[PDB]
Amino acid sequence: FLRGITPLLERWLGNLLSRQFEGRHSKGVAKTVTKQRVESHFDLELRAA
RNA sequence: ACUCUGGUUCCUCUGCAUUUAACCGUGAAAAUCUUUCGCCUUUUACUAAAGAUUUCCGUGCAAAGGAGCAUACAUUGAGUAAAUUUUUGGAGUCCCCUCGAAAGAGCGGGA
Ligand SMILES: [Mg+2]
Repeated sequence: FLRGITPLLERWLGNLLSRQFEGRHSKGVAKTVTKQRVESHFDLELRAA
């Protein structure tokens, strides 16, 4: 178990630490389109076209 | 006669471990993506199968450098040490006829 959880927590605790020290840069990351958000996204791209 | 090198043990770097039936691992994790099943008023954390990739705990060999211990020159690639029938301890010598200036050559002949 620990063999495989070691790199997973190394990444996760890295991400935890990095936003704890660097702050969270994530403003303007591309939000993806998902179940509820499809129908509003169709209306965006329709009205834009 | 030439150049070629001290044993061991350990550290670390570098390179290679794909023609896999199968196996660097007689052991066995986690993730991502794509798809298909089951949970479910959502997502996460999930179910349990396929396919494709990753990370992680490890493996082998070669080669180079260093560090500790006790100590030995040989030895690798290139290359050393029989008088009794079948070989290396003598069936060897000599003399006529032939062709040819020349010196050999005939299962030639003779002692
Ligand atoms: Mg919502």
